[PDB]
Amino acid sequence: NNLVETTCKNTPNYQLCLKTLLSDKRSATGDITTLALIMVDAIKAKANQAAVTISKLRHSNPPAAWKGPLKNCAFSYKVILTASLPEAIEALTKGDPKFAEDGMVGSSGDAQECEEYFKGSKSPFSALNIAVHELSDVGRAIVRNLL
Repeated sequence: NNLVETTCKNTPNYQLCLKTLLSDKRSATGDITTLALIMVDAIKAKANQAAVTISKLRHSNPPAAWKGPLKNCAFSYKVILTASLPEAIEALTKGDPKFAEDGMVGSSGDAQECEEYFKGSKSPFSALNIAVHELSDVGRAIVRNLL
């Protein structure tokens, strides 16, 4: 909480980091690694929401021009959920935190890539992509403490 405030101050979004960490009881007696793991779980929650939203859209007679965007978004979130985040959790838990930094850089970039497919047009789950990107950037910053 002092630790939580100090940690969050050294991220790109203080209040998002605060709200996210304090929502999890593990933060009260956390150390920095615990805080990074809480952050990874927050990213995972949003990424799963994104994946399900993509599936719904793909199965709901979407605009023809969203075919590629949604297919590539589906791939982007599959990378996040099956590779990037599991890698971060394992590395933080029992490995080299550099790989967790890799995973957050990956998720940050993958959410951004997904949003940019809709450039020029309405992005149907913009706020989710933005959340995954922003939370991943907060996670990168938290993990940097461990390097």
